[PDB]
Amino acid sequence: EDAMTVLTPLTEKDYEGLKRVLRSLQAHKMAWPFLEPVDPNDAPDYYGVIKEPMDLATMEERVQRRYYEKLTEFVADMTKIFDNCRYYNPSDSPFYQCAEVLESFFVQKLKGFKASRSH
Ligand SMILES: CCNC(=O)N1CCN(C(C)=O)CC1
Repeated sequence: EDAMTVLTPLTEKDYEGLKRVLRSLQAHKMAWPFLEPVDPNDAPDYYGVIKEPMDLATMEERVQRRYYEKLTEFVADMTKIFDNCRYYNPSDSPFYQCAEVLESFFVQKLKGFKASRSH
């Protein structure tokens, strides 16, 4: 991550772009496992092995409250969604697959966002 990712405070116009990124991932056909927090009745050990859970609804709450001060911090929470999934699930599970797909989409949208920031 370069000069501007780490450093640059997020402005109000930057926040309009982060909302748009987040809604694109929420609309993706492969987002379904990540839309809301993991239900412990589906995976009763999940919260004993994943130390820092994340999901897209918590990220939306944080975006609305202006939680994030730098782009790096938003990227960090998104990345955790995907890393948590690939650590918990085996490499041949549909959940692991979805993480693969959705992370590649995220990177495409994040590059779009960075390009838009300064011009
Ligand atoms: C839908 C229920 N199926 C499950 O076994 N899981 C596994 C853990 N998980 C994620 C997102 O990592 C979702 C819940």
